[PDB]
Amino acid sequence: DISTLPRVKVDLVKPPFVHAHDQVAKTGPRVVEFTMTIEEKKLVIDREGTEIHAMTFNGSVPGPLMVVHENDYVELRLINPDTNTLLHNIDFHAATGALGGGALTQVNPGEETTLRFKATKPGVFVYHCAPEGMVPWHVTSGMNGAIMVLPRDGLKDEKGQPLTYDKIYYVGEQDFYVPKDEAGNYKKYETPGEAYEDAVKAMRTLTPTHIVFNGAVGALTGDHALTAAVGERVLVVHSQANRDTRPHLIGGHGDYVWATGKFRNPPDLDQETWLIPGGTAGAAFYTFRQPGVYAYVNHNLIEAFELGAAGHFKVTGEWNDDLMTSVVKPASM
Amino acid sequence: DISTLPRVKVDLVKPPFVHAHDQVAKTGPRVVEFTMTIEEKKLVIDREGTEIHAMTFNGSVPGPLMVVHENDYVELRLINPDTNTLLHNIDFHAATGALGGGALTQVNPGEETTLRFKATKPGVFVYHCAPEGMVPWHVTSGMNGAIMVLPRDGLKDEKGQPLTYDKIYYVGEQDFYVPKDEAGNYKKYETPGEAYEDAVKAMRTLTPTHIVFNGAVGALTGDHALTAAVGERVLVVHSQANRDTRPHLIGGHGDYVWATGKFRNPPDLDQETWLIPGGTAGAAFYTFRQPGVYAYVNHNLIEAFELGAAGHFKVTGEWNDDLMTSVVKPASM
Amino acid sequence: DISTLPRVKVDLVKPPFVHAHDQVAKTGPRVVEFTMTIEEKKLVIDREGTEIHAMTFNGSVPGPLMVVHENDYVELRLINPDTNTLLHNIDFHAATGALGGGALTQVNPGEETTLRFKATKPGVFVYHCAPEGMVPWHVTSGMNGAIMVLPRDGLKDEKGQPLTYDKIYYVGEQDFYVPKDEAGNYKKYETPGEAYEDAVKAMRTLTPTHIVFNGAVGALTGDHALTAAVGERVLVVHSQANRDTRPHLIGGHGDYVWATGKFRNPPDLDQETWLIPGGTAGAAFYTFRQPGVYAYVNHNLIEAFELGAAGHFKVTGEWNDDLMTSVVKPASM
Ligand SMILES: O=N[O-]
Ligand SMILES: O=N[O-]
Ligand SMILES: O=N[O-]
Ligand SMILES: O=N[O-]
Ligand SMILES: O=N[O-]
Ligand SMILES: O=N[O-]
Ligand SMILES: O=N[O-]
Ligand SMILES: O=N[O-]
Ligand SMILES: O=N[O-]
Ligand SMILES: [Cu+2]
Ligand SMILES: [Cu+2]
Ligand SMILES: [Cu+2]
Ligand SMILES: [Cu+2]
Ligand SMILES: [Cu+2]
Ligand SMILES: [Cu+2]
Repeated sequence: DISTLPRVKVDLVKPPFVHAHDQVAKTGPRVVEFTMTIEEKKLVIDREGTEIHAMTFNGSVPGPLMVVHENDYVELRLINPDTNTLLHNIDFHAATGALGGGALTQVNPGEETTLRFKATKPGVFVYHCAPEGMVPWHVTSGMNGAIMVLPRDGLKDEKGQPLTYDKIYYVGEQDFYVPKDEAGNYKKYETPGEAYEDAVKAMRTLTPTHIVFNGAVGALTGDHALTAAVGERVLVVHSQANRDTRPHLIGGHGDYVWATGKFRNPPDLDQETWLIPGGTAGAAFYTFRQPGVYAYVNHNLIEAFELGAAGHFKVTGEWNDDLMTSVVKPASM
Repeated sequence: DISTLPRVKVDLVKPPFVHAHDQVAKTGPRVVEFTMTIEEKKLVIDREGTEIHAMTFNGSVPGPLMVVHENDYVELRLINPDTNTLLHNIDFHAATGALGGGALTQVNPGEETTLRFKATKPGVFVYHCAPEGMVPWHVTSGMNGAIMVLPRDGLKDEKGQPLTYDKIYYVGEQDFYVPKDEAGNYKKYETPGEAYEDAVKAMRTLTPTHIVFNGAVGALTGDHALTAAVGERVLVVHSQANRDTRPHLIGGHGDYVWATGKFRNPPDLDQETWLIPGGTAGAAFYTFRQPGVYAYVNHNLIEAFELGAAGHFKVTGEWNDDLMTSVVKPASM
Repeated sequence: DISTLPRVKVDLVKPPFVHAHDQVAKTGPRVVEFTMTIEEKKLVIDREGTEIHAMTFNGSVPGPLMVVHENDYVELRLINPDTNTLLHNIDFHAATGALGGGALTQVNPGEETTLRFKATKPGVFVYHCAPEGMVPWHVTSGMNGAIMVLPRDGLKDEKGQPLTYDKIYYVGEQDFYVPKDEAGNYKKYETPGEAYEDAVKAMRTLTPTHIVFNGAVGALTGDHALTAAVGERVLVVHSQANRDTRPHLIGGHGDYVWATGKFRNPPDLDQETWLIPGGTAGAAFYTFRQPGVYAYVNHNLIEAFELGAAGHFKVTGEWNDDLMTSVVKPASM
């Protein structure tokens, strides 16, 4: 009887931050209640000021990271306000049946729905909108996020000993396909319906115009750079709902990586770069050993540095000259 | 002495079905005899009626799945009838030496050949045509399939206990490169030779015009949807001879996955989506837990829903409300 | 005290060859001294005579393979002669801190620098130039290589028993983006600065014009084919600093593969084809069992046979008819 289980309500937070949770489950299985409100909105995605009509869960690209434990039930209230124009739904890759919930959650503007599913498999998983006939358009307009289903006894290393993270961040990587004309300029559209065919044509090139973290070029830089201290253990959850990516921490490693994101498997050790296939979430654990600026990138470096898939960590602490040093600084002989 | 071994003749079946076989070997090592007849033919590949000159093993795209056991010998009689126009051969990724057999199997129209090789490594493997100088053209015109070399004691899980499948299907995913003009219309050609340079130019874009399962958009839908019952254990073998893919069962999982298809390795557990690199076959095992329609897709969703890489499962049985339920059906408040 | 450790100087060799080293460490931890001189030079990259302005470490594409043992220190003297025009640096994926050394190694023409880092993680790793603001241009102009950090007790199999290679080769795979005009002809440029914007535009297509091994179409063929004898154990280290690749030995296998290149992990067994993500080095171990010509390719076969990512092995020794034989040679019935 699900009615006999504890209920807990979670208020979600904006990526790259993650709602408060416990790694090791302090209660028995629970029904965990989430609410998301769909927001269609204009978003500026690059330094040039290119503005798209984005489709979002909870006002952000990506949608927020949900965190539960294995064999919890997820109960999502999904609200489509009448200020929106399109039909939406949600498909959880964590869920079993009914197209991941998509068949049960179709909401027109002015409607809401509540879905419950049992999180039977531990791992990080993508969720995304998937309305019949228009799936890639919604996903590539930003309507995707992730859910983490932790093992009830938390994460474990390749030998089965505990791994505990001190901080967690969620990086959602988004491929956008802004339509271009013969000259190569971005085309502009008045209504979603007038945009649709050109959006399909742009998608069929399989060549994104932008590939960004947290919804825009430079979103995870400057005042919004990720932070850590030397010695801290950081988990970075990374998703890509549509297209392969290959994350890399410039100056660091993935000490333990679940590249395809599923915690019953042993992690890969000491990775430089890891492949997260399109339609997947992955997770990487790293202990910082040096201070300074790190770049966190998709290591197709054109995708990173020309198309947008690059963010920064600012790390505080002591410099270790045993690990790295300048022996002779750049100079003319 | 190979002449002292049992011989068995197999008659192949059209994908996505697979010839009858035993998972656990009921005889000692055998010579397993297969015959394939090459057929060059017109094929309609999409709903628009786009027709290509396809190159096939046994009349289908993909070619049929061959199944043997580790350390069996495969003896293939390959027939190129005089109704065909081109030179063909075959390269087995399962085989050792002579370019996988390609150096030994070159047949002009009106010729045949018989190759024997020892299947020394267990796994699912690609086979494809590979005539010197024209390899990608033949492979991307459909001339590829797969072979499964089962361990003699069948499949095993990550802990070494038996995994037995109830049903098996073979999904071959094909990237086509139909030449386009400046306007973006598909060009049409009278002879293979007149097509060749434009085919090469289209291939060099690295952007497929179509990506399909079982030879056409929608081939694994409707009356030809895959089927299962709740509780059945299904193995899906998936190959891609030329280009990476990332299969996903919408509403399900890969419970046990050999993403790069080789059975001496432990399977990955609980996958949402798995990467099968171009030039590889993989295999995924799933036990259905919910009825209804599932979509089986390449989770580049543009590739799936715009370019063709999507099929369906129709699953019969009981709905489990513990696993998933609509709490409040879509409605206006 | 690092000053108390042995020092050894290594003189590097041109790929695909590798400097002499010992698999199992015969000394304690050492400081291993390398020197590289940057050379900007014209290179002919294809059979058509297309000539680019290449940027190289030590005069080659890829840069040379460096080999050390876990917890050795790498001390690199990097020289940028005044005959060069651009600013360069180096980022080691093996290193920890300061953008892999990139923040500490910026050298203008006429300058040099010496970096030291501790090789704390065993595996094969990419190194590449990464000057702020111009990273992908330098990497995709050839300025990348790899470093192998061997475990001190050498390589081990999936069960922890020793694997010893008899020969080692280094294959660097390079994606080039030669700018094209409306007609599709390669554009030509007088100075690096006049080339830059068109280089960026060409990179943003995400469609390489050339994908080559050892710096040119056909570089690892003919008189420069790789060689082995039947029974020899060969390690092939393969890197791709920017773009995914999927190596395959046509007629063979990867007996033991570290696809993402990190030796604390067990190898994948019996691979047909393996995915090395962009920004990664991998390693594959194979024991040759048949003589003849093998092709070693990226198994996107368009990338291999149209764009250049194909080389040869010439293997000497006895033919094994048990493994493969022609039963009936091609003939007309
Ligand atoms: O929603 N993609 O970050
Ligand atoms: O930031 N992408 O053009
Ligand atoms: O870094 N002092 O030459
Ligand atoms: O032959 N490709 O499915
Ligand atoms: O179905 N592909 O255009
Ligand atoms: O689903 N009943 O509101
Ligand atoms: O430098 N790439 O082989
Ligand atoms: O060899 N590439 O065009
Ligand atoms: O190969 N002799 O027919
Ligand atoms: Cu939507
Ligand atoms: Cu999905
Ligand atoms: Cu053929
Ligand atoms: Cu092949
Ligand atoms: Cu440089
Ligand atoms: Cu890098």
